Amino acid sequence: KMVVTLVVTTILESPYVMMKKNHEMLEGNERY
Repeated sequence: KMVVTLVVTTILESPYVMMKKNHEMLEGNERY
C-alpha cells in the first residue's frame, strides 16, 4: 500500500451536602 515517507470537594453536613435517596445504587456525580 502507500508508504508515507515524511475537582470539587465537599463535606458530609446535612443541610449543605446531603446524600439523596438510593445513594448506594446511584453513586457518583449525580448522587449528592
